[PDB]
Amino acid sequence: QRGLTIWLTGLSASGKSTLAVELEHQLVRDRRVHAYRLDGDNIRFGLNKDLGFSEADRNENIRRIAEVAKLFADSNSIAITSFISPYRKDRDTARQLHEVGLPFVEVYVDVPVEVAEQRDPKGLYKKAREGVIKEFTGISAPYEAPANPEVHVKNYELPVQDAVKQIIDYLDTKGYLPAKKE
Amino acid sequence: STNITFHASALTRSERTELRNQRGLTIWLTGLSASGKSTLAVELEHQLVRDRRVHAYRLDGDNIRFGLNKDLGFSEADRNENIRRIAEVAKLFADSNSIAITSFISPYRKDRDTARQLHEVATPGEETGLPFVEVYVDVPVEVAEQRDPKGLYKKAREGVIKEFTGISAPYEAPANPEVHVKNYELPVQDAVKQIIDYLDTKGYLPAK
Ligand SMILES: Nc1ncnc2c1ncn2[C@@H]1O[C@H](COP(=O)(O)OP(=O)(O)O)[C@@H](O)[C@H]1O
Ligand SMILES: Nc1ncnc2c1ncn2[C@@H]1O[C@H](COP(=O)(O)OS(=O)(=O)O)[C@@H](O)[C@H]1O
Ligand SMILES: Nc1ncnc2c1ncn2[C@@H]1O[C@H](COP(=O)(O)OS(=O)(=O)O)[C@@H](O)[C@H]1O
Repeated sequence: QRGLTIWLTGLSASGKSTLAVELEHQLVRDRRVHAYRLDGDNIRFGLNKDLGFSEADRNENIRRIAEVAKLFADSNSIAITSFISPYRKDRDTARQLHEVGLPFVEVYVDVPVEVAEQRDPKGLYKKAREGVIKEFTGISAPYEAPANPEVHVKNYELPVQDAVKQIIDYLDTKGYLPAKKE
Repeated sequence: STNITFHASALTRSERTELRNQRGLTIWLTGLSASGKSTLAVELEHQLVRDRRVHAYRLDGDNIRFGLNKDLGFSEADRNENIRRIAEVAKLFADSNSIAITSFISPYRKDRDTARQLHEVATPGEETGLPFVEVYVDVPVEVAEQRDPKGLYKKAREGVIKEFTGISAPYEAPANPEVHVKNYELPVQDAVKQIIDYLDTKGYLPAK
């Protein structure tokens, strides 16, 4: 198995983690590959527990996550990352770290702010509108959309399985996965 | 939720091994510069992958200190942070169901204890932590000094490299490591056998 990184980027509540979970599930079970998810839960309370949400801390959050994803890819696993990663320069630095190589598949999990705001599972968009949370991506901090993602998922009014199929189909056009199991 | 040890749990041997073998573990090598940690790690990975068919990945200065930890030096605070970050990365590999093998001096007992604790804790939502096997790769400093192609000990004694472990900074020897290897006047394969034999007493590996 050749490793690679599948880098999800998009607004808070765009559906990145949900997509990552289903993607990992299909990859492991249907293609028999090794995959591991890096997300807020296993990174921001551990390796990056010293970081907040200032621009500088987000630059460092992503810098570290990209180096860790590269280690997983180097280990021959598929690293699936699910972080807002709002700054294009940091995503490009992450891509270069891999390519200079290991494949880096950037997946833009795209929903308009309106859709994420109506989901608002943890009520953070409402807090951001009220000024309780400062510098909140999409409301009071920037989201720099990817210019050239390998996969662009219009992730609204869309079954998670259709979104995952879109990603797996892309990986197959590049031959990154073993043939599907019978 | 409140954690307890496997001993305190009353789970049987088959139950303990089944539960702790659901994911991976970390083999944490500690010892002086040039004590032989990375050498043992390469041979250990070779035997584990070859003879036992398990997945393992090595973390060492070459893949950590010029990437993730390129922002850190050798001050005490930077070594505390170097080890904290490595421990968290090794934990991710163990969580991913690989054997993480680390080869860092990790001179401070408090940092090795922090590394152990973050692995061993059963965090909310998981029922068990991840095993952490500390291996003291022990050689006298005189032996490490005879394994110094880059002359780091020489530079340390000359004052070119400040606070160098074993010469001008301390190495806090592990008091209770899982495995204590006296890695001199002993071929590497023998040291590795000592480590693998220990792993087998815990049942962490597929049958020989
Ligand atoms: N395709 C989808 N359609 C509608 N809701 C979704 C979809 N995918 C995820 N969600 C919902 O949106 C919320 C945010 O999803 P999540 O995966 O946690 O987002 P993110 O990781 O981008 O912050 C959740 O309540 C989730 O169940
Ligand atoms: N100011 C904030 N901006 C964006 N997300 C925030 C903020 N404060 C808390 N969060 C929470 O943290 C998650 C984003 O964390 P990351 O993906 O790690 O962000 S990133 O910008 O540094 O990539 C959101 O989904 C939300 O749960
Ligand atoms: N002051 C120093 N003390 C010990 N090793 C040093 C020092 N400066 C450079 N090194 C080099 O860095 C290696 C030790 O790096 P680490 O294992 O990452 O150290 S640790 O103390 O922070 O765990 C040594 O093998 C040596 O090549």
